Amino acid sequence: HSHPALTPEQKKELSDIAHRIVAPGKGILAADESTGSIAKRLQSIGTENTEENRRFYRQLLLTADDRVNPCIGGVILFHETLYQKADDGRPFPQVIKSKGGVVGIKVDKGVVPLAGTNGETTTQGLDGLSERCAQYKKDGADFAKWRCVLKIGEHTPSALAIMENANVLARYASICQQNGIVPIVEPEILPDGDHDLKRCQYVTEKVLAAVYKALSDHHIYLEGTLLKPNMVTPGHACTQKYSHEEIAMATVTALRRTVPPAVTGVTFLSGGQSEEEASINLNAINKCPLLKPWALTFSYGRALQASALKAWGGKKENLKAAQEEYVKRALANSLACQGKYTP
Amino acid sequence: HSHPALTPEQKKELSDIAHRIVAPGKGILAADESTGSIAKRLQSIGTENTEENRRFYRQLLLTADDRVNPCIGGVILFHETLYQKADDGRPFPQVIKSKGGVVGIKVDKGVVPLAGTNGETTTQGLDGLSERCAQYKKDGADFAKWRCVLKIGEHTPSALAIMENANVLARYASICQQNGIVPIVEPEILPDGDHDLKRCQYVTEKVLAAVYKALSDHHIYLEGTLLKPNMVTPGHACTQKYSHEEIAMATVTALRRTVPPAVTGVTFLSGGQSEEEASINLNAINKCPLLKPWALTFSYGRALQASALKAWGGKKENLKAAQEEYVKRALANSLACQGKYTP
Amino acid sequence: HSHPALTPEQKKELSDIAHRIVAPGKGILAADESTGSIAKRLQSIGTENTEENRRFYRQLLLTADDRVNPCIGGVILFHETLYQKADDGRPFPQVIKSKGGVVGIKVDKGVVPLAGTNGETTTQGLDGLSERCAQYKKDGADFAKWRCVLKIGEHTPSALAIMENANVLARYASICQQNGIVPIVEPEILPDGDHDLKRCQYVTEKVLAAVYKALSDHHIYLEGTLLKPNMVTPGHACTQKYSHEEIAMATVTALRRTVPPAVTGVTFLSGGQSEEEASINLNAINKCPLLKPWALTFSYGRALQASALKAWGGKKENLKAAQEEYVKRALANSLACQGKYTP
Amino acid sequence: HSHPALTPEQKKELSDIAHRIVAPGKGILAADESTGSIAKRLQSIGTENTEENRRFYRQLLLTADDRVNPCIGGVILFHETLYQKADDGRPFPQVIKSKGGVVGIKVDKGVVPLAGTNGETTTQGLDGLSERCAQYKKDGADFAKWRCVLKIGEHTPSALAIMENANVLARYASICQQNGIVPIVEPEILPDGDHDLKRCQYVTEKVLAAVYKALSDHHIYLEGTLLKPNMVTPGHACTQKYSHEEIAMATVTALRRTVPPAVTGVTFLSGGQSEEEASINLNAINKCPLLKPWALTFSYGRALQASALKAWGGKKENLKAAQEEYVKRALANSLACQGKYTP
Repeated sequence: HSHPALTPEQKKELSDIAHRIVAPGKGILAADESTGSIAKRLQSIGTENTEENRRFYRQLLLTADDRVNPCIGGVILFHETLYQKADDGRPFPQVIKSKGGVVGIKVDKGVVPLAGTNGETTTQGLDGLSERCAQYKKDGADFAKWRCVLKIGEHTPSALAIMENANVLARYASICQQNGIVPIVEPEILPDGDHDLKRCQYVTEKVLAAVYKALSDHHIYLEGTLLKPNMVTPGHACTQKYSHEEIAMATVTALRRTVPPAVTGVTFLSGGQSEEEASINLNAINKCPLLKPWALTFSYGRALQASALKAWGGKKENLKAAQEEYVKRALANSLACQGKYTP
Repeated sequence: HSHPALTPEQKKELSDIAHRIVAPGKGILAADESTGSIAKRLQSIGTENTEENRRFYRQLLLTADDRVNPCIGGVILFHETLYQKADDGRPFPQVIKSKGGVVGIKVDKGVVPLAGTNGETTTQGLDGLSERCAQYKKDGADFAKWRCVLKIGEHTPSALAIMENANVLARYASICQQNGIVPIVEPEILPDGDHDLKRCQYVTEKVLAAVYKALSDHHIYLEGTLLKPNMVTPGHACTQKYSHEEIAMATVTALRRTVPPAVTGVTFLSGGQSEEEASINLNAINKCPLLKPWALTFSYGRALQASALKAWGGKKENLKAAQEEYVKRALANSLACQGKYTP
Repeated sequence: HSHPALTPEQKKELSDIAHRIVAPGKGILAADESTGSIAKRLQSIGTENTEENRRFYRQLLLTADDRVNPCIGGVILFHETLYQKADDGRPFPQVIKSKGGVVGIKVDKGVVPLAGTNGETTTQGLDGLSERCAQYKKDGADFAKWRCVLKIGEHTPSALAIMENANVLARYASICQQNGIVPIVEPEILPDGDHDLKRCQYVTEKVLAAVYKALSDHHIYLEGTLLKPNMVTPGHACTQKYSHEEIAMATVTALRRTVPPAVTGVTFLSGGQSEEEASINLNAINKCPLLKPWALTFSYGRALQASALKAWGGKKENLKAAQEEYVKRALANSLACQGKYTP
Repeated sequence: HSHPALTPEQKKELSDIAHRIVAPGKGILAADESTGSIAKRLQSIGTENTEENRRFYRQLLLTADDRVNPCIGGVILFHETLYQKADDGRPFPQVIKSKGGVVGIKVDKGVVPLAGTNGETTTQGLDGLSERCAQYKKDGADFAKWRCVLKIGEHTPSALAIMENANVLARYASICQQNGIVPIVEPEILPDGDHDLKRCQYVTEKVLAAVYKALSDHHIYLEGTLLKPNMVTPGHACTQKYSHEEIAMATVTALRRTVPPAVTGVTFLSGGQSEEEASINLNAINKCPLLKPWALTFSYGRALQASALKAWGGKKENLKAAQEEYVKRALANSLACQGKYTP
């Protein structure tokens, strides 16, 4: 017997937010880096990690030129960045919503190793999640993000890891959809190792199928859900070389065999690629001559901001130039969303 | 680790046959009625059930006018009809392939009641299936058909019935794809009882999701598979009345939430409807203003041939008129495939 | 491929602790009541809920006579009670270990309603659980407790609720076994409603089978795990009456059809029964003439302490008499562990 | 909601037959060899395979001395042997029931390779099984046998093979229990290759757990079911050497972690061992100092009859001596059932 999880108005908000995020030509900037990863990135660039430098760097990211207004539909933030204010006086969620963007927040509490596996981990962060999503919904967060990690090994991914990560993602998305927050499932598959297109495509099919079975099990309103997969790409130690067209064909085959078409949009990871390779691959994916009945766009953390961070270097007066650099990649990625990119 | 079930040439035959079957404007005639059901139908029309009458009736179905040549892409036969010859001397598979059609065969051995359930049955017919499909492949059968039955009850469909029927359908489709025969999965849901659009839509989602999970489990090449679902329609004793647009919206929602877009085409059942209601509903489904990234066509057993059987009556000299009647429905259903039908 | 979750020494501690807890004639006192439930219980008895009254009541429970030393193998505490000290100066974990008992702690963070179900809830409390169990392991907690809730309804327990609760229990037990803490799974089935012995026995089989499948999936070392089920008992509004022998037969049938015999012991709930009915039923269960290859004992929260709380009334000078009352039930329950109880 | 598969009288026959089969000190002779395997065995001994030689050899097996009357509780036959008569005039089922034995029949139709796996096969034989079991029940068959095959490889047994074989075994046992025939599940794991005690024990746990989950899913009355597993033994190419006590400890650990104690008895395979090694191992298993709450006995096809077949050689006049040889092993295996064997 059916007791509906959602009223039709709840489905209306989830569908409208998911359509406004993944709108044609728009993408996702992921400024959600935690203090450890951003500490590594500020230590590489050669500055001290303080709250002021992090706030100023996200100022450099967020208040860039109005040319990125038809580029970014939504920005993912850390928890701390929701309660930081810009030097103009405006809080960063209002900064995001003022230029048409949507506020999100990365909500997981890290990765926990699973017993008995070969280095396989699950994700943490389920306690207090309804109250926290209610609080973030009061502060203007309209979507969320959760990151599960899987690695390709000798006999990994085992069935235990895929089952547990799919069940956790479905539980998370149910809780987020209860509170009027569009969830984004991110089934990340680690690119480390040496494996061809074929095996990585294979485990991509198994992982995405288990995810969508668990989503059907937990009554998830799939019209208000976004998918964040990685492009099927060979391992870093894999010796074989492939054109970008084969990678695009393999991605669209791995999606067209799994993703049911009510899922509103597909946002890709960069996954340790270069700044240009991700845009080239996404432009290839948007040019693949099969029938792709959803939005195909980008959600790039490092691939948007890495070289702009390099051109910043920790000095304020370089800012505009660094900001200009960021805009460049954004504009390129916008063309990568519509297939009209050419390098 | 991946050991591929299919060579790329095997995928090439399966994809080419599935594309030739479900080709735009074409549909499926199901003349696959067994001796019991066709015995009931000949006893209703008032003639004796012999081999000659069955052969002559399928002669009346199969050698109709050439106007049905851009109508039927494929015909489903009983096992016996593959070894019957027409009075011209040509065997019925050659009759089908001569006018552009594709030969199929219904291969299941009936329904077996499941213990411990409330009148829920599974399907039979797995033994010797590789040899039988090899034999039918030698005789010109290029696709198959398997029919599982589920009924909506108080606490039915239980998880046991859906799991067992999905596993049996996946096992069947693996065996058929091994031998170069395009399988057609038919997840029939019984329209008996009293239940709204909502509950029947709900169990349609659960059943189709479990089916596609089991197909992903058994490495089924989904580009060479056809889907045969029923239209989500209220029960026969249900008191509420619905327009055809609501039924079309519910069907395309129940498909767009489940069917991955590499599945080549969707052929509907008639499911106890009238001869005109099925064409009206299919014309509505082809006019629904959502994105349907596959072929939507008909596979009508009774809805093509019932009134033509009535106009036959068991007398040979009425034949042409009866045949003319059949052509009428076929032409209508062809328009129901392209959305340009108007009654 | 097998990467062992546990070293053999880890299996040795888990097995030794589980054997010391469930040792023949010993049981579990559950003083783990949170502030809301114990607030209701102090408000029923007519005293104000303060930290001093709670500490003093658990003083009344814990420092009772030495006759309970061969009665209680282990005590379950709230988190707060681990950091309270007795008026002698000794902390309550040392009080427990001084008279032969083992310290436990209830670790879940409550129940969260599942979307789309009919009032079905999951359990919360997975974040930070490895660090918290490391901290409690430093403070002397050697076992844990987690409480999932399921209710018998019209079409409940659904498959979603049982699957999610089993996966959460297995994840919890893996985390606890990683840190050297013996987990106790508690699959509670709510006794509310009107349902016979038959349906409650049925859903007990389904729930326990799904739990043990999920435990086999997560590589749980079942020799170091305790099971905390409820006795299969009809609903509160059920009109049919049953002898205690039928309840004992149904419990031992529902366990002997599911529990694999390496699971070290089975501790029952009281589940809203009377103070005497639970002891009578446990004495019947220990007299059932089938082969029960594990320890069958009690884990009684209310059924040990309710009437002793009544004889306390909130006044200190009644203490000994109230404590004497507690000892009575404990002694009775000890006989209920060995089948030699007679009321 | 519960609709009981079995009336209590049906449970009474299944329990009584299962108790009479596995009765203390009794075992199973498996004369169920099909024409191919027995053709290989008659070709090794150097005689022509005819119906007369097969009938005469099973005469040599079945009408041996009355000292085997407290040895064999039941005999498994091929389908053909049920309709062969002895030269006295009595049919072989009456021969079996006259000396206290129970007639069984091997009912599967062979093994079929699974697509996409690495040499993994499922089992066949489900069609017409209710009618065939009704027919064999009329002829005196009171139990059955079904044989699924799994091999230990690099990345095998995969989850697909274990799931499919468990579902097929449960479906088979439901059908057999519907007709009043006690099923015997045989989850055979192939001993070929090189693998230690540890990995074979591991996959034994996974396989048996999946089997019992599928049996709980299909409402199987486990008091009327027998289990036929193999002893966990290293591979034929494995270099490490183990005492028989370690093999006995590993078997009883792999059973005590999985088998719920209502399953009436456990009958072992010989699995390519010597004639003496199987009896030594079973005598060790019956001497393992853990709590084994079921009957542990033998079901030996080759290990009972191989050397007796050797002492036959295809000549009639050697018969008695050959028969005497058979009795020897039987008597030894009877002691192997009670732990009082000493070689």
